[PDB]
Amino acid sequence: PALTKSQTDRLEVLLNPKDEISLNSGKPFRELESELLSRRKKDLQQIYAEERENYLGKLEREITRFFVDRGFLEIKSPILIPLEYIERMGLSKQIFRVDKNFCLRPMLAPNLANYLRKLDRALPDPIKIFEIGPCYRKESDGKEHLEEFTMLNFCQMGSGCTRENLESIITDFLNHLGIDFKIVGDSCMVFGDTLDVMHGDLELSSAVVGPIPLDREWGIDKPWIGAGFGLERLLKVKHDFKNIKRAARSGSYYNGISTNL
Amino acid sequence: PALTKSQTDRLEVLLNPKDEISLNSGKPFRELESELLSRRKKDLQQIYAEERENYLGKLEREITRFFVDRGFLEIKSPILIPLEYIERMGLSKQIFRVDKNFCLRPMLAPNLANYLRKLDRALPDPIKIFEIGPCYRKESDGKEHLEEFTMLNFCQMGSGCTRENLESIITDFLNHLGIDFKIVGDSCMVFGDTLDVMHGDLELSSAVVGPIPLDREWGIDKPWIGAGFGLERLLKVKHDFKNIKRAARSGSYYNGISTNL
Ligand SMILES: Nc1ncnc2c1ncn2[C@@H]1O[C@H](COP(=O)(O)OP(=O)(O)OP(=O)(O)O)[C@@H](O)[C@H]1O
Ligand SMILES: Nc1ncnc2c1ncn2[C@@H]1O[C@H](COP(=O)(O)OP(=O)(O)OP(=O)(O)O)[C@@H](O)[C@H]1O
Ligand SMILES: C#Cc1cccc(COC(=O)NCCCC[C@H](N)C(=O)O)c1
Ligand SMILES: C#Cc1cccc(COC(=O)NCCCC[C@H](N)C(=O)O)c1
Ligand SMILES: [K+]
Ligand SMILES: [K+]
Ligand SMILES: [K+]
Ligand SMILES: [K+]
Ligand SMILES: [Mg+2]
Ligand SMILES: [Mg+2]
Ligand SMILES: [Mg+2]
Ligand SMILES: [Mg+2]
Ligand SMILES: [Mg+2]
Ligand SMILES: [Mg+2]
Repeated sequence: PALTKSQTDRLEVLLNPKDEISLNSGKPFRELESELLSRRKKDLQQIYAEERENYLGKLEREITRFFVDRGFLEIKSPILIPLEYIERMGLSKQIFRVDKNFCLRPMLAPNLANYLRKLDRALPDPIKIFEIGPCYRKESDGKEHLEEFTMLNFCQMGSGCTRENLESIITDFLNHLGIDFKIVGDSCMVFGDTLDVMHGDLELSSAVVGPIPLDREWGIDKPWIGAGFGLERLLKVKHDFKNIKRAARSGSYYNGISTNL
Repeated sequence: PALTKSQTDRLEVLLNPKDEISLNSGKPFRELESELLSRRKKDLQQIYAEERENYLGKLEREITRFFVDRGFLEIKSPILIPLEYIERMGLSKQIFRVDKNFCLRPMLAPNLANYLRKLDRALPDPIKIFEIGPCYRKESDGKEHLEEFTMLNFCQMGSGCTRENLESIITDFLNHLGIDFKIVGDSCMVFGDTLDVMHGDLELSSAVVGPIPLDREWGIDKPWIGAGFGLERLLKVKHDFKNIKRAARSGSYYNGISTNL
């Protein structure tokens, strides 16, 4: 007997990377579904009994410890921001607008630029800060983009803002998480030349060595470096998820396990 | 010499609860401002050198540990939700709308209700879950309301869902944070009868003992208890802030210290 598309989709929802189950092995849908429901119930029961931590929250906490311990100040800035923060940043069709003059932030950079400028009046060189939190863009497009995702951005301004120090921070960070990567040359319209941090064909991060001409519009007038990483992409690599939706804030998956059981 | 309103406001921005400084003591504005700028720079320098943790993030982590250790599953659910989640919940003019069919969640309850229903199919009784994260309402109105604030909601469904267990969890929680409180009877249009958790005239939490008639609309069909707390109000009490804006996500204050230095 052959599986319908609806049946295959249901089994794919219930399958996890650790399974070694063939959906097209001739076993009827009913037995594959019952087997996978039992395994996923067991998996959630184990999480509930023994760990109880959300993957996104736990990764945020692990990242926070890494950067606080290396001298970076932890920032929590608004998610709902002025629409004016563009074209002050220079996408475009991807912005979720809110009322008339606001939007959901698509990136952390504008608030962090404001903090770098302000903190440089008070703190010793170099200024090192980071933020982790939700960002929003109109794009889902399958297995690597979410509309609601979680960004880490760290940055430094003053001394030590060289390409080699930027690459060394990225290397120490991804070594800490156990993720292999390479660095490639890329570009974008906001920052210009970028380094891209790649895991295979998956972009984990865009990183920048300043100064860039945009600095003047933000009152930034010292060398700087910084990088942005999406946490759901990190989780996708760490847990070998086929689709990034497994990693997202959602009511449909808990730690990559279907909640429809 | 007398201070203008603009001068008093500037000094109030720079004053912190720990100061014992009189703004109307006859000293000129210039010397009060210079003294307070020096103290606040020192304060930020100390944070940068020795702790580097954001107050909201650190409190989120402390709360997360408290509830995970007591058997509650940590949830991270979407912040951008369907507008349909009302009037399915039953405010009203306070919702930030996004595009046509979405809004910024004003509360955590609908996503947590969905998780309780789903998890009860997989997990043993009782089901215990919680979430911490941003919520949004159109109201600032001074010293106790923010438009972007951070909610803790914990809840339990099944056995043990009594008023006395709810009060005991609240008591253990606020004792852990070192915050005195009392419980009063209140009501609201969404849940009906509520307990209010009060610190003086400041509402820290609204809590509910189910079942309530709204349960049927969410597929909830067991006893339940739950409570919501605003983290910025907890921080306001803990740090004796005069205005809740000191506690909020912001680019204008870092851990209650003005960033305009
Ligand atoms: N829609 C999205 N969903 C999930 N993660 C994202 C999304 N957009 C960006 N990220 C993450 O944020 C990082 C920095 O993002 P940037 O601001 O450079 O976006 P990006 O270059 O458009 O990413 P991509 O080229 O894959 O669309 C990316 O490398 C990725 O890890
Ligand atoms: N605008 C806000 N700013 C900051 N915290 C809030 C806000 N609204 C609610 N909270 C917090 O969330 C808790 C639960 O909120 P609920 O959903 O009961 O709101 P609420 O009863 O309108 O609060 P209040 O009566 O003070 O307006 C409150 O007890 C408070 O701690
Ligand atoms: C404008 C501006 C600005 C000026 C100076 C300093 C900062 C600090 O902020 C940063 O760290 N920027 C780097 C983020 C890189 C990823 C980014 N989302 C991208 O689209 O490629 C910002
Ligand atoms: C509908 C529904 C629903 C049904 C069953 C269970 C839950 C679980 O969610 C909860 O814990 N609710 C309690 C929150 C109390 C504070 C609240 N913001 C207020 O406006 O007073 C929700
Ligand atoms: K598999
Ligand atoms: K999401
Ligand atoms: K004071
Ligand atoms: K805010
Ligand atoms: Mg993109
Ligand atoms: Mg790209
Ligand atoms: Mg990029
Ligand atoms: Mg209210
Ligand atoms: Mg109230
Ligand atoms: Mg209330």
